[PDB]
Amino acid sequence: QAASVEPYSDAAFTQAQASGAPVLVDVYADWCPVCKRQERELTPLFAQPAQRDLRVFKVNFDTQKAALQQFRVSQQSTLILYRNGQEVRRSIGETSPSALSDFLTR
Repeated sequence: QAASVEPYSDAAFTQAQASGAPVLVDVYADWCPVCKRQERELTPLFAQPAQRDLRVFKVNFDTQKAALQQFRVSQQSTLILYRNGQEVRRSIGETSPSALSDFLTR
């Protein structure tokens, strides 16, 4: 009953949606422009009241290689929050109104 984060765990991304609970995904890189520029918005963008009851797993391109190599993902800024087994919102490539819009639905 206190958040829930998983360091690079593609196997969790599915378990989070198959549980019908609030879980958002956030990919990061060694030093990408997204994770480097988002580090400043990580405060307000993650200060929401629903950010406490909303799980967040941080996956790295070093672990999701099979994902970026299979889906051709040359960037770590994907986002997808499932609410009770339903896709709320999603956005890739730095923050955006479509990426945070998922927080309004937890």
